Amino acid sequence: GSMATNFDILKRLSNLEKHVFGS
Amino acid sequence: SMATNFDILKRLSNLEKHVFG
Amino acid sequence: TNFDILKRLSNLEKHVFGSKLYD
Repeated sequence: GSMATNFDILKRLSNLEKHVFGS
Repeated sequence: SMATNFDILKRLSNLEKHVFG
Repeated sequence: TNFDILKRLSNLEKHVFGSKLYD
């Protein structure tokens, strides 16, 4: 929804995953 | 809902603080 | 879509904080 758009949620989730699972 | 959205944002933001500091 | 987000958050949290002794 618009919250996810306005807060860049998918981008941020993806980056977290890269750090967490990449480590 | 605001509830779902607050949960998402709190959880995401806290993980960012933890992982990135 | 908010559900894919919630699922990914729960998975992240488990990976970071869950015990690695649990299969």
